[PDB]
Amino acid sequence: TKVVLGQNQYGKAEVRLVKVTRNTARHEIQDLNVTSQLRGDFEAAHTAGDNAHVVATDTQKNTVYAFARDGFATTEEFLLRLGKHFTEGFDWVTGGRWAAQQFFWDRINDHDHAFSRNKSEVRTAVLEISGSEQAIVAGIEGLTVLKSTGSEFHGFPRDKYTTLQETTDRILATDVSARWRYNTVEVDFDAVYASVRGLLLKAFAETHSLALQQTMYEMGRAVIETHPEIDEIKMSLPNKHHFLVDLQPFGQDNPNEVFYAADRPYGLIEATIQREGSRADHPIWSN
Amino acid sequence: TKVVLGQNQYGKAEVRLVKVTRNTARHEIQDLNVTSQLRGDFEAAHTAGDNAHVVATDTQKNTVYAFARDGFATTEEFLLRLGKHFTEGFDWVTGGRWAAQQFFWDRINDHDHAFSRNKSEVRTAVLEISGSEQAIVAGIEGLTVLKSTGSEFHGFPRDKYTTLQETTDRILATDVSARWRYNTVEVDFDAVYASVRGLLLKAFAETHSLALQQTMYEMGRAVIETHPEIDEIKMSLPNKHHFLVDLQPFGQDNPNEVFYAADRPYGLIEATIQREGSRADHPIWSN
Amino acid sequence: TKVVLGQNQYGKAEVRLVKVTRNTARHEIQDLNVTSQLRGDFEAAHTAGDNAHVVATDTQKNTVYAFARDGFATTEEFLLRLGKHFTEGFDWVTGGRWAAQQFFWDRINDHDHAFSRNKSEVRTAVLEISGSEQAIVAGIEGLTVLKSTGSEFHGFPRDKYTTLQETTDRILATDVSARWRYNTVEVDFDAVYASVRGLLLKAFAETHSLALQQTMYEMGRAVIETHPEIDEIKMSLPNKHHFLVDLQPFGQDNPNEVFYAADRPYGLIEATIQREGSRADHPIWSN
Amino acid sequence: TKVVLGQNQYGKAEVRLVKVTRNTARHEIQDLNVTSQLRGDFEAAHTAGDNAHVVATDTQKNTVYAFARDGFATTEEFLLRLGKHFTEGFDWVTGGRWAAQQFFWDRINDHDHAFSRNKSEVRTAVLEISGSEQAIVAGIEGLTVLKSTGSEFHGFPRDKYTTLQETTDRILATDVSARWRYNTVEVDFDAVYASVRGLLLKAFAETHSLALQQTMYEMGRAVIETHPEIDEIKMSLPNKHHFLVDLQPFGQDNPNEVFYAADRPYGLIEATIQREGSRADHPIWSN
Ligand SMILES: O=c1[nH]c(=O)c2nn[nH]c2[nH]1
Ligand SMILES: O=c1[nH]c(=O)c2nn[nH]c2[nH]1
Ligand SMILES: O=c1[nH]c(=O)c2nn[nH]c2[nH]1
Ligand SMILES: O=c1[nH]c(=O)c2nn[nH]c2[nH]1
Repeated sequence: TKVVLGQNQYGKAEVRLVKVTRNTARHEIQDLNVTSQLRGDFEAAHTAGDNAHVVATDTQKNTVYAFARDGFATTEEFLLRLGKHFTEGFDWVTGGRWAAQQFFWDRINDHDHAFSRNKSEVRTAVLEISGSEQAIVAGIEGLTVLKSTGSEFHGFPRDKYTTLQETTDRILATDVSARWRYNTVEVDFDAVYASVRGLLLKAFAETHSLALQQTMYEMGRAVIETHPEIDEIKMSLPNKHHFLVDLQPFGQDNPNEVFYAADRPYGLIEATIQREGSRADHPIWSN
Repeated sequence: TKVVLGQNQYGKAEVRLVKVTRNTARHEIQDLNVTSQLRGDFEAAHTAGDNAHVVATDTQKNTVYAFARDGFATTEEFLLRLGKHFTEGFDWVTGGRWAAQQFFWDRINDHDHAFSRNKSEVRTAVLEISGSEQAIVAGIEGLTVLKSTGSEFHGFPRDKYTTLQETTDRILATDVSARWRYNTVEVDFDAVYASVRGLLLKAFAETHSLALQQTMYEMGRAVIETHPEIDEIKMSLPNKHHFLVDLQPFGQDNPNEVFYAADRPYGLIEATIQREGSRADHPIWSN
Repeated sequence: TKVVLGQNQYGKAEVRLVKVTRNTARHEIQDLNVTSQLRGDFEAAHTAGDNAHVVATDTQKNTVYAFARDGFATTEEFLLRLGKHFTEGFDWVTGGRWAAQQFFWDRINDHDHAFSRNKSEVRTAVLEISGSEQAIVAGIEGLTVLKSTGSEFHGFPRDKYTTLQETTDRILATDVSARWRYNTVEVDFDAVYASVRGLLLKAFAETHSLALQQTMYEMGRAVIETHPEIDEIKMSLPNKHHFLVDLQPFGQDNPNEVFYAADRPYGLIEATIQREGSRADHPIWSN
Repeated sequence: TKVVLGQNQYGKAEVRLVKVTRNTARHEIQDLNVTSQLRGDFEAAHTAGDNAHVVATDTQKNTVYAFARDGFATTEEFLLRLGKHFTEGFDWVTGGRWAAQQFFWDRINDHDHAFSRNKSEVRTAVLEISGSEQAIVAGIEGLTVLKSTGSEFHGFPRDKYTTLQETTDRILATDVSARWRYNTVEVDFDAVYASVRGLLLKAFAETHSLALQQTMYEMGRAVIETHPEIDEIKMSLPNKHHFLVDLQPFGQDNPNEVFYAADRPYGLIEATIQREGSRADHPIWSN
């Protein structure tokens, strides 16, 4: 009967940007996929078609490239400039969400302006501004890792639908997807990302696993303990199954050597590892 | 300081199920992509690696196939059965999230047991249980639509970054991605899905659009006004830009006929249309 | 010692074109993904960097839109016009390959200028010109089909590595990818495409299958037998495995009802069905 | 006219294999995506549904895992064993096509049994046996490269549809996809792959490009000149357009710094660089 406009946001999504730094003969590359969305009073825009407040998505796009011209130290700095620009520049704009993916490049044999793409991981950054407060969630994804041993899984409940055999030696493979919320913008974003990444890899590799849930916890723990600027870290880890193939039918044995890597289904272990006391329901996770 | 385990869930994702109903010569096909994750007391599993509370992801998988044997009338019904089984079947399991995608099939010339997949859209359903609380969200996705005319965009702000030219005749294309929350479990899930689908399509086509935002408001308004069982509908619509090519350099005009369909970037207009007085932020939207 | 430039071709790939026909209120849509590549004398371009013979890929792109202004009856007519233009327009250009994917759209409730995308199949066309001769291969792909019964596979040899069990009732699912070469350009492209599509569906559905190889064969024979303008048809059909799940461990039987749809690996059955006495090594299949 | 069965092949595609070598504490990882198809007399299987000659695809799959148990020095060596097995093992099987994608892994901090995926490239191998002949084509793909300068494109023809402007400084970006055919199986497969790779990257980075065509020619020539065992190298290089954004409308210049990385369309420059007098139509290039 009575309809009302609820939460809403709009902008330009996936603006691919490449910024070359060449004031010297030693060129640098910054490759981003930027998304800009504004929040505020767009009541008339939706219910009436009154675009008076609608800052064109096309215009948000231009702004991205226009700002890019000036250069940026980090992806987070670039995003902070955009968010500040749209919120302060417009009355009806009370905040928004600004995200970006960062793609890495490696010099080809230390060449000054020749590079090859490093596709082993993708860095993420998300800025959400709400009136007077703002927040930044950095992250990493697409980083596949695997232990060929040093992992077991047993002691789990056995109901009438349970057929999984316990084991003390299996492969543990997953795709590292983690995002951590900063409790301050005053952060050396590049140094932290590098450190967090190292901590994640280290924890995953050195922890004798009794379960993916356990490994993820240790991973989240190493980060929280190391960076005070980080309140919480959320991770989503798929248990990419590697089934030890049965070779007895062929007169052979399989001493944990030959595996079949199945695509689907896969186990999905997810959890938030937070700092005691820190918030437990930040609006930035609402997306 | 002190590290703590916050929110967390685990289970089996993307279990591909195909249920054939063949008690009669007229076979029926049900195609699903099912994901099952449990919520509860998994503290020890994460902190100490004690899996006494860890119902194997493999077991959740086996349960889906086992329960499929008995058949099911609707996707939502199927998910409801799994949710209650796990929550009730284990005391440390206080809830969870069970979602699925439903893929459609059409008979090959009305053949009794020969079909071809209809890929024009994908139906979704998500069930979330929190103690005694049960919430279901159904939706549609991958349904691309386009208006060759009956769409305009003008009256928007113009700053030093605005280049977009006002227009009273342009193409409006998008991928319909919608999800609505049911306020009751007693719903004719299939009838309502078809209805809502028709309402979204009808509103998209018939509304003389003055902005994607307006078309979306009308699409949702139609849904709420028609279905008492729905408290809100969320839509994420990309403005898939079709650029009218400039052929004047070659001496030809382009009477809104020849277009270049860009991939990225694209505008992304999102909004929530709800029944007045309905809950503002149900937890199911957090996932 | 002596390095040589062999086969080569270049151009613009994936030019997304949308042509709206609106001489009346009843609008029509033509959606294409065009790829144009030229062949001829480009020796100097590769060996010396002399671009005098290089009709820019950008130019080929502009040419697609420019020609699009005049409209076209079919996708094949459009490709024929392009190839002709590039081969006759440039002395050193002696040939090329012009391909296109055609995307289908359906009217939203018979609306005059609002449509929804039909993603159940994709039509393709390829034109190859070599000197004074030209050949056209049309096709369909992405059309997924499945028989819930009417399929068996037994009588295969057995060796020490064989474990597959015989069957007289299984699911037979595949993705229809078919490409047929015309032996003349004087063809009703649209009607033949609709016909072939129909013949492939009917043969797949009605043939009681003793193997995917046998089914694919009947599908090809029907095409060759029905259309004189077709010298040969090639098909690539994956055997999309649907494993009848073993429910015995859970105290249940599975009367051919519950299946697991595995992604990989999959059987891949391919063959060429030709008219007796027709070329078997046509260049168009090489590229 | 009468219908006939032309060229044909069948087998199991994309069998995902992971071979862990753990005779010592220093584990090794081989990760492949294998496809095996057979060629020979399968007339009866297609025309009659007589499967006596049909070595089950499931069986081909089993053989892959069984052979993997014995380990293999290289991907090529692995395909050769499979190929000889099926051709020599069955009188009616006269040949076939075996292919594989090899995925790379790097140790985590030189850890003995923990690794992370190097997704920056994918190695490929294809074996085709025709009687006693064994043809091997090795290749690389997914290797994205870019030059921020040292690339120009001018001197091209300006026909009635040419608007592209001449330039002496632009970004040159592509996805290195290359495949080279060995004239002998007596090859240190791993060493040549590393060399070839090095050669392709070097020629790309170090050549002052006057056109993608020129760059590609030098890449291929360096390979043909360096390795006597390679008869030819084919390359398919997309010109991934990075458009220098026009910021003048915003009162700023853009000294080759701010770019827009467009997805489609894109230039596609392909060519074959061979040893003078070598075969130019090897069957292996048709699949
Ligand atoms: O690490 C694991 N966690 C789980 O929850 C699980 N279920 N099956 N195997 C498993 N492995
Ligand atoms: O419908 C539209 N809404 C927007 O917000 C927008 N921005 N540019 N074009 C647009 N079109
Ligand atoms: O390197 C290039 N080769 C081409 O053929 C071309 N066409 N446009 N730009 C181009 N760049
Ligand atoms: O139809 C089939 N064809 C084959 O070649 C095969 N191999 N295993 N199962 C099979 N089924």
